[PDB]
Amino acid sequence: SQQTRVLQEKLRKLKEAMLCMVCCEEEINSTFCPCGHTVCCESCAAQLQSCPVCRSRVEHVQHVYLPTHT
Amino acid sequence: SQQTRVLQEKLRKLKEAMLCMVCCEEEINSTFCPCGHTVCCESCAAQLQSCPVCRSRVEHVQHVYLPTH
Ligand SMILES: CC(=O)Nc1ccc(Nc2ccccc2)cc1
Ligand SMILES: [Zn+2]
Ligand SMILES: [Zn+2]
Ligand SMILES: [Zn+2]
Ligand SMILES: [Zn+2]
Repeated sequence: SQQTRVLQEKLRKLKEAMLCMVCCEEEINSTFCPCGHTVCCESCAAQLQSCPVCRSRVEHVQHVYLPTHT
Repeated sequence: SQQTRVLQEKLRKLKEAMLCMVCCEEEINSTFCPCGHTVCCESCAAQLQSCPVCRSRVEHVQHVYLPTH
């Protein structure tokens, strides 16, 4: 039904929000510290000097294990 | 249809996986450092000396800003 199409769209949007903001291909699994923005996969987070969201200096990257990881 | 029920269940499970594993009421927004397990809201994470997933000592809690929030 049309309700099935609405639910498919909600699911797709939630899944796309879990993907890296730089490569759009890999799941987010890394946090820029100390700001806390968690928006990249490990590879894209590795060479950024400043956070791509808030411009704060990246002192280090913390790996995150999330229950939504697939 | 039956597919509407199946999709409602998938959405419910994905939403529940984003909720705190301790209180089941608030969104996950905190990481136990250094282990990296990110399974609690800030209120439950503040009260745990050891990670509830791996039992490693919590040196500190890092707040996480996620796009799904
Ligand atoms: C099997 C056992 O004794 N404990 C155990 C170990 C790893 C996970 N993995 C995991 C948890 C939360 C978030 C992302 C991954 C869950 C439970
Ligand atoms: Zn990436
Ligand atoms: Zn930031
Ligand atoms: Zn909680
Ligand atoms: Zn842990």
